[PDB]
Amino acid sequence: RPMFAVAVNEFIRSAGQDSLCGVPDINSSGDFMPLHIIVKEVPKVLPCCRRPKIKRTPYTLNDILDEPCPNQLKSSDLVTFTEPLVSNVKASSSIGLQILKHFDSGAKGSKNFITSASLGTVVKAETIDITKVLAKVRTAKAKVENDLVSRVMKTKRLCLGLVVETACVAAAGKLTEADNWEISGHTNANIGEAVVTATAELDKNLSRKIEIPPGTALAYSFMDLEILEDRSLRVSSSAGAMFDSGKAES
Amino acid sequence: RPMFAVAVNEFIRSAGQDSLCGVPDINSSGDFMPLHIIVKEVPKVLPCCRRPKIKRTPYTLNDILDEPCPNQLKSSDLVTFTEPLVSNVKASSSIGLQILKHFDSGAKGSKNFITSASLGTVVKAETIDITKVLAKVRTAKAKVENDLVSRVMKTKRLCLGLVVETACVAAAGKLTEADNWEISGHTNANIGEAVVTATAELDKNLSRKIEIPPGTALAYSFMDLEILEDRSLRVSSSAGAMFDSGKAES
Amino acid sequence: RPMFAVAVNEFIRSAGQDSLCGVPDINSSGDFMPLHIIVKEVPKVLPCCRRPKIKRTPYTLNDILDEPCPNQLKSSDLVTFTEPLVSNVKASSSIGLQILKHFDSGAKGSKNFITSASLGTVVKAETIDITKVLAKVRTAKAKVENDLVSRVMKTKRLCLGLVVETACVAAAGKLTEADNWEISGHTNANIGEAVVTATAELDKNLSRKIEIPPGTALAYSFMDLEILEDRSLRVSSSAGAMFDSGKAES
Amino acid sequence: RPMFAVAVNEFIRSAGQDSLCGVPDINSSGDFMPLHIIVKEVPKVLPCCRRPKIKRTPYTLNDILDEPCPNQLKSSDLVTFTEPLVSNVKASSSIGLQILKHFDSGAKGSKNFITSASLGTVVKAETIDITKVLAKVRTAKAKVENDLVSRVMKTKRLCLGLVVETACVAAAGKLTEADNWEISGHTNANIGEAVVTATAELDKNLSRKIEIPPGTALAYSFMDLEILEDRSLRVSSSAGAMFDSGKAES
Amino acid sequence: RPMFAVAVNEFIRSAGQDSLCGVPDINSSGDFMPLHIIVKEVPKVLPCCRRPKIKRTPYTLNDILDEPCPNQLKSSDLVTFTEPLVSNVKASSSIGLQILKHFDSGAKGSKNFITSASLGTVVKAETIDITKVLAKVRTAKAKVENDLVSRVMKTKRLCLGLVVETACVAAAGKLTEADNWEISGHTNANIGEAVVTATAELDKNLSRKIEIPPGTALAYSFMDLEILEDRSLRVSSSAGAMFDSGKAES
Repeated sequence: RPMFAVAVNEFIRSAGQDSLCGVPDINSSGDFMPLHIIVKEVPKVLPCCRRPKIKRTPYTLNDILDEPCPNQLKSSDLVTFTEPLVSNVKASSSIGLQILKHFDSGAKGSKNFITSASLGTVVKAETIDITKVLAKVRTAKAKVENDLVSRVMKTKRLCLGLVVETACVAAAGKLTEADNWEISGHTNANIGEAVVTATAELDKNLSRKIEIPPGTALAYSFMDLEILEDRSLRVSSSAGAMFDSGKAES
Repeated sequence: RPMFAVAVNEFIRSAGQDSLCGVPDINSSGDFMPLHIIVKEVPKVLPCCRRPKIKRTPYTLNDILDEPCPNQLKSSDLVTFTEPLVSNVKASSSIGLQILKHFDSGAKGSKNFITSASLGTVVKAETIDITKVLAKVRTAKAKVENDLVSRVMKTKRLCLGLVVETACVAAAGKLTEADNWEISGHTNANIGEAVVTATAELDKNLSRKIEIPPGTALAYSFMDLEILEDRSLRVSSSAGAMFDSGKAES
Repeated sequence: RPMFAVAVNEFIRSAGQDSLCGVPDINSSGDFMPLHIIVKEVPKVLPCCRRPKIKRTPYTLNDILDEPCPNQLKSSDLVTFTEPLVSNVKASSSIGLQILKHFDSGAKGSKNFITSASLGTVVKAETIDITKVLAKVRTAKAKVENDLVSRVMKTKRLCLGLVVETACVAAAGKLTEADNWEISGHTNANIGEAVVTATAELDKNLSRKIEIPPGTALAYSFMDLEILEDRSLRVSSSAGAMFDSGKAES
Repeated sequence: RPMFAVAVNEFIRSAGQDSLCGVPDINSSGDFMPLHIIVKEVPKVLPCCRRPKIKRTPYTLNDILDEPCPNQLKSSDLVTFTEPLVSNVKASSSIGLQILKHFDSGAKGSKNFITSASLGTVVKAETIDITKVLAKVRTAKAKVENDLVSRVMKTKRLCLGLVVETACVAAAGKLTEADNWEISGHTNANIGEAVVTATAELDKNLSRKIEIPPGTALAYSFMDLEILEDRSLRVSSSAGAMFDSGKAES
Repeated sequence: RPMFAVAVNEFIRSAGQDSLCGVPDINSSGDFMPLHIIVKEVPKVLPCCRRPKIKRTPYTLNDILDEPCPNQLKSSDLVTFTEPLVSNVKASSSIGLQILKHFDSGAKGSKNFITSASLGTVVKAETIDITKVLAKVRTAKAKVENDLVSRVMKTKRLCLGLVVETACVAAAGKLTEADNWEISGHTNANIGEAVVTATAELDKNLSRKIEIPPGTALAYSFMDLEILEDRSLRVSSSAGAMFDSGKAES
């Protein structure tokens, strides 16, 4: 592949290659704004070799917590792509096989792929003060009525994560892709009593152009949490990171 | 007046003539953003005939309260002045007095006053959800350490008010004023043994042009509060208004 | 006035002269959307001769009620002003007084006033089903915590009203006003030993042009309510009207 | 006025002068569709000389009745105004009064009023079968929970009416009005020691143009009802009319 | 008025001056189709000098009767207006009064009235066989549930009538009216110490053009009925007429 995923990967590579998680799709981009709860699932096969699985939830911190916390936000510029990211790929190949005067095959193929992404300006949105939010979380108990919290508490693989910063496009972003590929093949099987001559030509052309609106989220970072025996919540730091990017322990 | 005060009065008359309080000055405009505490003082002479006195304080709701409340905000367009407000005043007068052939005075005056105000677009900023803030306030106690709360509790004239909505200019606003006035007087006192001939001319020209930056507050509305015997706070409604504009009871 | 008030009066006269209440100001226009609680105060002097006083409150039906009710809305076209409402007033007068050869005064005045209002298309927004809302209200109790309800219950003048329909501009509305007036006066007092000749000329020019954004409310209608001894709420109909326009009983 | 009222009166005079009730305003036009409950109030002063008062209610027959009734409708053409109704009024007068050589007054006035109404095609909408609706009403009991029914039952002046047919514009209707009037007066009071010369000129110009959308109701007819001791409902006919136009008994 | 009433009177005079009743209005024209029940009320003051009052009802013969009757209809041409009925009236008058050299009044008036009615072709619709309908009516009992029948039975003034033939326009009918009238008056009252000169001119112009659709009823004839002690119905003939035109007995 999707153009949105390709553009997200390009952005995350160019800026914030570490401590940043890509957004799965445009539809679910809006669920990864700051102060949102997400669920993390361990690979269960190769935890140190495979990145975990991130699931969005329709909850905020104030909803998940019995005691509310301040939720004011602020935004500031992060990076600016002055010119569109342009990519061109052009391949062409030909194969010719001959077996005596009995077999003669000639194949050829070509492909032309063009991509352009214009992200404009990308800003970052985050809580005005994170220390106060963390303090209130640590001193606040989760909602007893909520079922998700209980599920995560009883299960061992599931973990909770609070999103703390999000990268969003300030203006409309344009994504354009063009594809043109062609195959031409020919086969000649000559035998003493049989002659076969086959030929096949085809070519496909595609073009997709979309425009994401302002405010679409691109990437995010989150901090882990831990449910106590009671509804109380605590913050957890793997080697003091306090910033999880959904990376394998390794 | 001051050009800022004149423009504030013009804006408040054109839009929101009721339930809106003008901003005293540009410097103190920034202290009347939403979720700010202000102090109201009764006239003490003609409370029903004179509007009360409003004093700004360097406190927010979360600071004044022991228990924090959600503080997220949102803004939306309110009004748009497509063309500048232009005002012209032009006065000219002349006086001539004669007493026989003994007194002869001739005076004249003129004045030209021009004003132009370009406010562009005005937006309104307010809490995303006011019901939650009100509930938390009612269930939350004020800061025991704070001295202002204790002062207001012990005094009877002082009242507390929480600012809930503010009108701010989206872009830079331009205020221009030009003044040109002139006085010319002449006096002739003729007496049998004395002749006095006096003349005086003067003229003053002034021009002031300023530009307020984006985000400057113009007007606000607030809701009253009441300190219980304890640090607890309650909301008070005069005839169920719940929106005080600093108006006399009448 | 105010241009907004003049335009609201013009609209309410042209369409919906009955069962419709004007909006006090642009700032408070947004508080009169459907399913909003308002407070009505009786004149207390001439209740049958004076229209009551309407106060806005920051509450919705679901907030004021312990038991929530459906709140979905729908909108449909109401009226369309194809061309701007244009008004012109032009007055000019002159006065001349003479008393023998001792007094001679000549005064003159002129005024030119132009108004233009372009409201575009006006739509009406209202609950999809009002019968369900009414049933749930009648079977639902108010919020015990809420102070406004208790105030209205204990007081006899105050009444509660639920807003059920609102008229809003679909697109931006333009209001333009121009004023030009002039006064020229002259006085001549001739006496045997005194001659006084005074003259005064002045003229004022004003122009105000504003643009209200789409969605601004213009007028509304509401239904009365009654607090039982308990938190229960009931609907009240004066002669079966069930649609109060803030009119005197007469 | 109002242009809508004038157009409604013109339509009701041209077609259906009997057994038809005008619509009070555009806003409340939508509440007089077929199968709607309305309340009728007697004059209480001169019942046989004054037409009663009609109040709209937010209820349908199925809502007001415990047992539902069929509610399907059908529409058919009623009348077609091929050309706009055009009206012109032009008045001009002058007065001259003279008393010897001591008083001399000259006044003059003029007025030009133009109206144009284009209603296009008017259709009539009514229940497909009214006999079935009447039978079910007679055999069905009203809603015990409903308060309006109880109010009408206990009161003697109030009566219930079911709307059975409505006239609505098929397409958009255009209403245009232009007014231009002028007054010019002059007064001359000549006395032996006093001369007064006053003059006053003014002129007002107005123009209002609106367009009602398709489906707007213009007029309606209704049938009376009667609440039994129980919730049962019955139909009532004054001299067997069964079609009430809100007319005095006379 | 009304043009429809004028056209109905013109048609009924030109054709079927006897045994035909005009239709009150376009809206109620559709209720006078064949096999419809109507109510007749006696004058109660001068029954032999005043024509009775006819009231429409929303009932058919099969609905009013417990036992159904055949109801098939048929239509055939009645009359054809090849050219529009055109009427012109033009009046003009002037009055001049003089009393010595003290009073002088001159008044004048004019009026021009034009009418055009194009009814096209008029057809007549009636039951295919009336003898069978009459026989079944005589042998059939009315609906006990129906209230109208009981009312007419208990009252002595009310009578029932079954409509048996109706005149309807085959195609669209066009009605046009133009009015132009003018008044000009002048008054001069000359007295030894007073002179009064008044003048007043006015003129009104109106034009109304409508088009009734095909199928609109114009006139009808009906036969009287009589409720027995039981629900049984009988036919009644005043001097064997069996065709009542709503005429006084005389």
